[PDB]
Amino acid sequence: MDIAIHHPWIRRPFFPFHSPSRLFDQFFGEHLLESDLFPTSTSLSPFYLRPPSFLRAPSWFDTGLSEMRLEKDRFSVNLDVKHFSPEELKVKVLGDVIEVHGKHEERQDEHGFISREFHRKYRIPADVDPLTITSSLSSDGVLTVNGPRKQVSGPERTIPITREEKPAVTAAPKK
Amino acid sequence: MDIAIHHPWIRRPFFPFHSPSRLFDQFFGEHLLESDLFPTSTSLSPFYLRPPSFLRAPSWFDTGLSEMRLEKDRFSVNLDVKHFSPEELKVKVLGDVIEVHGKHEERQDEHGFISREFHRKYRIPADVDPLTITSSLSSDGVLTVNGPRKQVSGPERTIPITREEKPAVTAAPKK
Amino acid sequence: MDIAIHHPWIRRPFFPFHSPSRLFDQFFGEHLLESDLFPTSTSLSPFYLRPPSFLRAPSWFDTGLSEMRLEKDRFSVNLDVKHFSPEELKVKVLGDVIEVHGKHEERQDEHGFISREFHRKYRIPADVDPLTITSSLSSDGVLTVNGPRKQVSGPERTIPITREEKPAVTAAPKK
Amino acid sequence: MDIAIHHPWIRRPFFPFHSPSRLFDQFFGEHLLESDLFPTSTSLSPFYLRPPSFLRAPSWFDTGLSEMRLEKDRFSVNLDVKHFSPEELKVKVLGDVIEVHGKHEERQDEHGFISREFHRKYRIPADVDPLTITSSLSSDGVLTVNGPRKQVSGPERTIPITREEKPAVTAAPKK
Amino acid sequence: MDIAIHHPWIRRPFFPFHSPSRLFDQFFGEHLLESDLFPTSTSLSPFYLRPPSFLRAPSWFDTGLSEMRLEKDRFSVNLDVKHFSPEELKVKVLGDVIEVHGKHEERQDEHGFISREFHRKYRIPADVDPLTITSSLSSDGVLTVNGPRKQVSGPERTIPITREEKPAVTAAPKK
Amino acid sequence: MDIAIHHPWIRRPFFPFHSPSRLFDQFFGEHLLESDLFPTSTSLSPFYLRPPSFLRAPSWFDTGLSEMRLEKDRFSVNLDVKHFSPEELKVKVLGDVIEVHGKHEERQDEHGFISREFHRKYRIPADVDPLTITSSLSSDGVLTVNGPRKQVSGPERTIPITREEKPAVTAAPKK
Amino acid sequence: MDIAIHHPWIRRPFFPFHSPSRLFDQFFGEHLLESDLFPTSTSLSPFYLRPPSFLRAPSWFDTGLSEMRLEKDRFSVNLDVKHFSPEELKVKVLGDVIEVHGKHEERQDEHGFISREFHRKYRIPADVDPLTITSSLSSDGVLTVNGPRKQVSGPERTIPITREEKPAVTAAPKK
Amino acid sequence: MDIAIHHPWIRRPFFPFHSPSRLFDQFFGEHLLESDLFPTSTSLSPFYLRPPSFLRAPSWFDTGLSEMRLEKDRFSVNLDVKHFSPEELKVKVLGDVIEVHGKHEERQDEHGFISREFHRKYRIPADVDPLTITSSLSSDGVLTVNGPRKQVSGPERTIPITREEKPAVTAAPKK
Amino acid sequence: MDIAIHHPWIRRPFFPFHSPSRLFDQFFGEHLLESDLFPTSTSLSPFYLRPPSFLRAPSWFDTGLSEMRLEKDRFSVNLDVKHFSPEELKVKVLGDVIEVHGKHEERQDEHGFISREFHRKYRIPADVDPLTITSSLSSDGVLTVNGPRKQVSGPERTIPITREEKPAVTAAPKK
Amino acid sequence: MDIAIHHPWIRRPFFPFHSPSRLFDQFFGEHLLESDLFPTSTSLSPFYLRPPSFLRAPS
Amino acid sequence: MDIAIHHPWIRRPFFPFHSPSRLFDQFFGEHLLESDLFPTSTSLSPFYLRPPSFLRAPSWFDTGLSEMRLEKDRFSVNLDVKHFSPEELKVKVLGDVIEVHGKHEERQDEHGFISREFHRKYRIPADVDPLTITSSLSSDGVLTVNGPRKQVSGPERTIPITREEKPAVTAAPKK
Amino acid sequence: MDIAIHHPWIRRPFFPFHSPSRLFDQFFGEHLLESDLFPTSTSLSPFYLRPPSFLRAPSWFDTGLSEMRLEKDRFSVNLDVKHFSPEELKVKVLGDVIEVHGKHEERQDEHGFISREFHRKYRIPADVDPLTITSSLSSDGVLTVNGPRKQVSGPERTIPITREEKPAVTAAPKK
Repeated sequence: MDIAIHHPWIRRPFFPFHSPSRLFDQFFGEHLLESDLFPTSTSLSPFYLRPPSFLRAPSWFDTGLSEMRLEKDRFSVNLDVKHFSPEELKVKVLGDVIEVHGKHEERQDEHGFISREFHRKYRIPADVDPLTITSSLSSDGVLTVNGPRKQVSGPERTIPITREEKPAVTAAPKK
Repeated sequence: MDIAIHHPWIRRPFFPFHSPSRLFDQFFGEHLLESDLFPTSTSLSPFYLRPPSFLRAPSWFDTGLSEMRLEKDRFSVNLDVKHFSPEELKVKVLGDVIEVHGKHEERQDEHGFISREFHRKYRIPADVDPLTITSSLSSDGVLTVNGPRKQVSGPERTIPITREEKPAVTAAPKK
Repeated sequence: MDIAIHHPWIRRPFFPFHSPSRLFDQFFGEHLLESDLFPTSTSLSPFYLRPPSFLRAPSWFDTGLSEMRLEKDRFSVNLDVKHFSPEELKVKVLGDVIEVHGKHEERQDEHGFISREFHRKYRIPADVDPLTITSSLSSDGVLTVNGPRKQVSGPERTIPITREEKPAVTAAPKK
Repeated sequence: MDIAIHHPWIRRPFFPFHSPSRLFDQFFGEHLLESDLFPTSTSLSPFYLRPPSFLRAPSWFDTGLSEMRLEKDRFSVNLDVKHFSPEELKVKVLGDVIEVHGKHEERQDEHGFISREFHRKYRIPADVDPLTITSSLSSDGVLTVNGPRKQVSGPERTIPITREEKPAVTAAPKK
Repeated sequence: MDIAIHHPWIRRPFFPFHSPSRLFDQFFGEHLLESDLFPTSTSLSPFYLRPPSFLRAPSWFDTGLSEMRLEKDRFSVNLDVKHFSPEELKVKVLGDVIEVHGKHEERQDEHGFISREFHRKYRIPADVDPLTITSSLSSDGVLTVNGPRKQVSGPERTIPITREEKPAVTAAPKK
Repeated sequence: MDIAIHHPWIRRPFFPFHSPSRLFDQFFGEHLLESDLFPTSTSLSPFYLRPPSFLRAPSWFDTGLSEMRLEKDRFSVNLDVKHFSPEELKVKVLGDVIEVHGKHEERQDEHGFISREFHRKYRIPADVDPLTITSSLSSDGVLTVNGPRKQVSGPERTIPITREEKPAVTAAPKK
Repeated sequence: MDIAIHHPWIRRPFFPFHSPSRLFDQFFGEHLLESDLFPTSTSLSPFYLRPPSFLRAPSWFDTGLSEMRLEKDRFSVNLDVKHFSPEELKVKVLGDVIEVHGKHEERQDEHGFISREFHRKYRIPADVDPLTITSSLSSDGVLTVNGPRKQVSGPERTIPITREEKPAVTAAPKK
Repeated sequence: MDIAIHHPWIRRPFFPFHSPSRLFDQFFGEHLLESDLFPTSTSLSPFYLRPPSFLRAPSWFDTGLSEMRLEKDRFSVNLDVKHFSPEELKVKVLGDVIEVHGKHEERQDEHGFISREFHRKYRIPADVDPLTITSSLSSDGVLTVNGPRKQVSGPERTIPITREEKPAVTAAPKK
Repeated sequence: MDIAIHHPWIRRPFFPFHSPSRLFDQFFGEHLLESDLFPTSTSLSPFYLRPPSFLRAPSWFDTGLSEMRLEKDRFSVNLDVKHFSPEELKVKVLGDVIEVHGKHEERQDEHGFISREFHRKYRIPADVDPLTITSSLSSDGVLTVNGPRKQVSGPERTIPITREEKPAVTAAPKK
Repeated sequence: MDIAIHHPWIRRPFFPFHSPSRLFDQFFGEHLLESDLFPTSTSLSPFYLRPPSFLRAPS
Repeated sequence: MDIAIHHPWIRRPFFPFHSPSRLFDQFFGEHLLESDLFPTSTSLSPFYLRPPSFLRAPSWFDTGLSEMRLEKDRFSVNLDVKHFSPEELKVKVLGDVIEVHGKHEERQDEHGFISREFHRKYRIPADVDPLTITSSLSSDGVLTVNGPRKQVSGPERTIPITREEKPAVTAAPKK
Repeated sequence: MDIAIHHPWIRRPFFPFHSPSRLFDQFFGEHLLESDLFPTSTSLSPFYLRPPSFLRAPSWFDTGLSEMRLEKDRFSVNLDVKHFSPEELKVKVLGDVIEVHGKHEERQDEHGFISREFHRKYRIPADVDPLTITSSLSSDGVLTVNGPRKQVSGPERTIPITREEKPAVTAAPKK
């Protein structure tokens, strides 16, 4: 990371984008925090944020959409368990996440027994609904979770706590 | 002060008071300087500095009041000189400050003479006016600075001189 | 450069100018860049930069008139070649810059020949025009460039390049 | 820290106490360890440590008393559970510590259920005796622990184990 | 040396010995120096020093004994000279130290002569006495120092000179 | 660790052993890795490693043997439980490791009960076989694990995994 | 470049690719230098370097081929000059590199004339041969270099000089 | 010793001498140590060492010869003593080294006597042989050591001791 | 102060002055100290110092003159006191220094009185003589100091004391 | 070519007499030239010429 | 450099030369500059410099002579061009320096032509005079420059400009 | 030695002693070396060094005298040996230094014999002359060295060898 090369070079194809306020992360952060309080006469927004764009005719907004749903219908998803494991399989419908845990010993040796296991992790919210979504097992291991759908999920960890106006602290000189 | 403890800790209860503009001392300082020039349609105030408060209903303003006057009426006031010192006492009325300096030798030893002294320092502007405040002495030392009242005082040292439009300076490289 | 003297002293005859926006070079720089795009209802100005002045009655603007032309009329300029050098002189009219290069050997020694040279550099835009401005030589060396005038010039090197909307660069941690 | 101020100042109102043996923590520590072995001819002492005092007439001894017992009598303390939680409450009598854990959902919303909880922590040794102290619950949640008393407790963590006559270790130069 | 391991560990099996006076080398050193002057009321002592022991019933004293003599009687020690060297051997009785130096060339080669040598160093004070102890040589080299015995010796170098009451010397500040 | 003494001294008695290939740990390590793949026409070895020996006549090989078995026959090992604890003892045969855990309270005080415990840890592979080795308890606590034997064991942690042929990584200059 | 992360992580995926001789660049470099002298009994080699591969069945050799020729046939390449520039174009056949330099002013303004230029850089050795390859221009600017082909080229700068087997130097200690 | 000049310049004429094995002092040192043990099938060698040479036809070997003898026959060497000193001269034949020490006072002053001395140091092995080589003196000081010859000598100090195969040392971590 | 620029540059236009004796301040200082003792055969000198000059024909000397007197006559200087202050003015004739101190309150406000003051400092030796020079005041404040003159003054502080024949000190090694 | 070693090490011994100018061998040289070409102590020694000049006072 | 050896050792064979004035380069440099101005009654001198010699009888002077001319007469020097190259040769008489540049291709290969070139560099001033010295070529390449001689030359670069009486520079404290 | 006190204070009493030539040790050293060669027209001196004195009337010179002789006559010095030691005494007349070494055992103990010894060291050149001075012993130990005298001596080590004439040494840059 030659500071005498990478610094002036990584700033070369940046000019036409520069002048975006030395405090861009806070400037726009405030405007996005204002529209996140009350529907500010906009076409509403789950979290649409007005970003700096070169587009002159249209107004672009940062959104998701392609991160929740996509291509689905009535459906009847099927889990994968190549080899049957009726008693050695456990299907779990934890919310909008369908998983299958089947382990069967099909390979055998002298004094060593091999055990294969198939584990599927389906995070399909627009395909699963804990209530109606059920499960049907076959004799070959072919698991099939049938049922309607329509919904979005996704476990994240973005919950800033504390900071709530009023309280404060203080200090004093020392060393 | 453990920088790895006091810093993140002293910055905890501060949450509800955070986001007070990184330049709070200058930002509000300018607004207070603007209202200190001409009575800006305010309820008239010597130095009502509008500070950041959590009060939603009422508007708070920084003021004095409880640092000038309090409980006074007509009065006569009385200095303290337990032991008489008619010729050895000097009462001074320096403005809104009444003081008494009386020293009398009441205790005596072999070759050592003891001398007691009573010195009172009164900073009562609300009940002292050098122009009309007199002094009366008793035969026991009881001093009484009778007279009218009503006034405010207090010697401070806040007079930032210099800087007054159109100066100009300069400099040059060095090594 | 006693930092404990020159710093607090140089910051003395500057108070009356102080508080001129810690970012004065960028603040006004933006306002000057805005008026440099389209004639903003001003009295029209190639580069009239509204600067901070103490003048309360009139509005001052940074000019440049006294750096183009001044005292000219409709005559002929005369180059200097005290000693004749008809064949040894070359007059060049490079734009608004009239120059003369004449070298003649008038002083002679034993085995050493002295050669004097007269070189004039005239940057008179309001007096020269490569088209009409001609040149007439005398028998004594007196060169005289005759012709009309009226024009402004001056070779400078202030042409910032690049920085054209739509770039973008990036980087990453290092060690 | 102002080592050139706090050091000589924090040692100012300390003179009249100075000369307390540079090794005060060990000197007196030995005398207190001697009286902690065998009941030395004194008015006994649970841990009364003869400290350096200015009292000339009486002899002061560091003691507790006001850290075990205070104001108690034939009682029947009662825990606090404003809202009834018969099946949702658990009273625990862990030694001289009476605690109550009751949680009941009294506030309800659309799809969110609120649950309040009352938890009391009583460390009353002179009021509790796990052997006899019982508990009686009311229909409103008013828990009442009835029974005799008289006792002292308090969980601490001061138990030095190592060191026990006849050890010996060794070492040698290194680099 | 692992100051963060060997230090706290080398101080582990040492606690039961700890508190042996930070100045143990000087404290006891003084008491041993006092009993080294005049035969203090004791069972006498060549250099018996009362050391800190865990023995409660008996009183231990640091002594020698097993460093002077041991198992001896009317003797006639014999030196070792496997091969005869009557003219090439020199026996020396330097105090309580009997030594033998015999060198004989028994091995021969082409142009190289080998010479074997036997050197014994006997520091037997309880077996030797310069006066009486004589020497007798055999024809095979068997040397035999005959004579009585009883005596103690041992060349050491512990003679701390200097410091002898009333000296006087000083210095002064410098830089 | 005087590097100016220990270094040249610890390299003195190494003199006649020096020159053992500066990369002895890798040189021989390779030859031992080659014989650890396929029985290389040797007298069959479990892990015999040809080490640098001074023996000229015989060829020495690093071996174990005295770290697996020693002196056994048919046996019927006996555990130790001085005091009976039929209900308070638990014998465990975890592989080739026989252990006994018996705790009985034989000593009693006023309000304090003493409990002694006997725990044996036997790692005898050539004496134990979990499949056949049983356990018999006596009325005095004398435990006796009877049964055949012959076997080798020993829990170690030497399993350097991964190095799955065909990997490779990459990097680049930084700062 | 976290040396405590990248280093161990840039050597992990390297895992089974290691053991390639700490001096791989010199070891193989010598074997490649030996086969570069005399055509060693092989299927010849322009510069085929036997590299370390995991291929067990076949023997891989570092080669070029796809860096000289590819898809060519009896041709007549055509240069690009969208707008005609008969007198303002210069075709140059510098070896196996065909280039065209044509500049024509098609766009005109008030006092500013625009001039477009088309410059092609062809490095086709298997398509060009200075001798036969000629050029034909059209009236629209369409240049066409016709002629046979078959050849390989490529200007590189890999020519180490000196190391004239048979020299010498020395030098001496200094400071 | 400009490291940025002498280093790359001193290795410059070393150009064609490079690649002499980074461990040339040890590599060849082993081969020379192997031929120094048993007379390996060669034209023998007093200490000839096969060195790296550019000679292609002949094989060069590091030898001495011109460091032992050179031009001698029967001879009768003569020492130098310009002025006679029969009684004041001492001739010494220490092996293959003939020396003469003669001092005579020929110059005299007032109270100071001058004494000249002639000392010759002859290290002629091929000319001297302690046994037969005698000495003859003349009346003028001309010394003459007559006798046969033929021999080689030269006192050096190259005798590496110790490394008596079969030692070993050890150490341990410290700090 | 670029030492790599200002140093060689500040020494550039100094060459034609260089070689002025590295100890010019002491060399000439001695010659000037010699002519300051006894009136050496010259045109005398109050303090004329022969400096290094380029003047070849005339001899230049460092003089004063223009720092004592200039253009004066009989005269009768006048002080300045725009507004009359008969009782509020004090004229002081301290040697060759005439000063006037007059303060009069001409401007008045509500409760604030303004007082103007005129203070002149005349250091005219060739115009003042304490003895004769008197003062005359007018009714408008016009002060006039009349009287003769002729003399020079000027209070400076250049009096090096000590270094009074034969002193001597001493020292010694320390650390 | 130790520019960061010899350079500051050679200008060090010059300091005892370094401060005036960068050129010390031409002013004192010409100053002695105009003083040596003049009969000082001894007497006589001339020879010159005279070309056209613009100077009126000198020549 | 062994400052502790080379410094005291180098200063050994220099004592008998010592005391040559710590400023020898400037002391003598001044005396040589004085004799370089006007013929100082010496036996003339091109640049003879009186150096410090040990010769007591004669006076030595640093001179050249053996660096201008040596052994010449009145002949014709001849350049060297082994193989004829009339059309491909260029003789240049640049002052007192005669040079020849002839290149002829005599060796030929398959597709490679070898070209030999002979270049002589003669700096003979006492043998060359551009005015008269001519050149004559032979049919074999034998070039012969004929003509008189007698002259001295030698291109050097010793022209220290600047410094010329009457300069002066200045500076000031900085930081 | 506080450099901020001792330095300016140790140079204070040096005030009028200064100006003794910064190179006083060399300046006068040369003048003293000149008068040490040939007897320069003076009152003759052995080593009289004209030093800087404040004496105006007389001329002082550094001299010895009081360091060679003082008060002597015919004389017959006598050594001291309180107790007779005829056979146990040795008188040595080493030049102008008379010494006596007598040791006699006069004090006796049990097994310890005390021995007294008297050793005189006389460095009297003006009283001793090895040639004539003899020695006469008495029966009580009174030694008496009788004889004439008149002479000067004194062993010193001031012989600076080396620093001859014409040596020559050199060096070169390094790093």
